[PDB]
Amino acid sequence: RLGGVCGSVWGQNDIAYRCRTCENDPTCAICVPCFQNGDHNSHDYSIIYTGGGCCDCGDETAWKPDGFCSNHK
Amino acid sequence: RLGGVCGSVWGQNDIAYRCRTCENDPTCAICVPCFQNGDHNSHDYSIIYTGGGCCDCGDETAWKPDGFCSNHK
Ligand SMILES: [Zn+2]
Ligand SMILES: [Zn+2]
Ligand SMILES: [Zn+2]
Ligand SMILES: [Zn+2]
Ligand SMILES: [Zn+2]
Ligand SMILES: [Zn+2]
Repeated sequence: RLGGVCGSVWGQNDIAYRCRTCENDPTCAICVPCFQNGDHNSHDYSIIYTGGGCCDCGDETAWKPDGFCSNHK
Repeated sequence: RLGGVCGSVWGQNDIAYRCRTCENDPTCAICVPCFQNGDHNSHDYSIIYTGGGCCDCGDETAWKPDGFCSNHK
C-alpha cells in the first residue's frame, strides 16, 4: 500500500525469527508477524528465543529491504 | 503460468496506479508494470504520485484478485 519501521518488542522468552539470508548481522531478528508477511521461501531462517529485543523489519540498517514485510516498506 | 506477491517499492516521487475498481481501500496501489499486465479496461484508475509505498498486486488483503497481473496469481 501507499506509504514504516516495526515497533515490536520481545520479552525474555518471546520467540522471533532469525533469517540468515536477510539479516544485516547475526544479532538482527524479525517478529513472527513480519516474517509471515514477507517472503523467506528459499531462505535460511530459524525460530529463536530472543532474550529480548525489537523487530528490525523496516530498518534498512538492520535488515535487507527485500526481507521487509508488506507493512514496513 | 504454473504458480506471487509483487515486491516493488516506490520512492517519494515515484508514480504508480490507483484503481478504484480493484483497490481494497483508498491507500492501495499497484506498480505500473503490474497495472499493465492486468485488465483494468472499464475501471476507474488513475496515475498517482505515490509518496512512497509498495505494490499490492498479489496481496488479496490489499487488492481484489481479479485485478492481479499475469505474474502474481
Ligand atoms: Zn515486526
Ligand atoms: Zn514488518
Ligand atoms: Zn529472509
Ligand atoms: Zn507490482
Ligand atoms: Zn502483479
Ligand atoms: Zn482495476
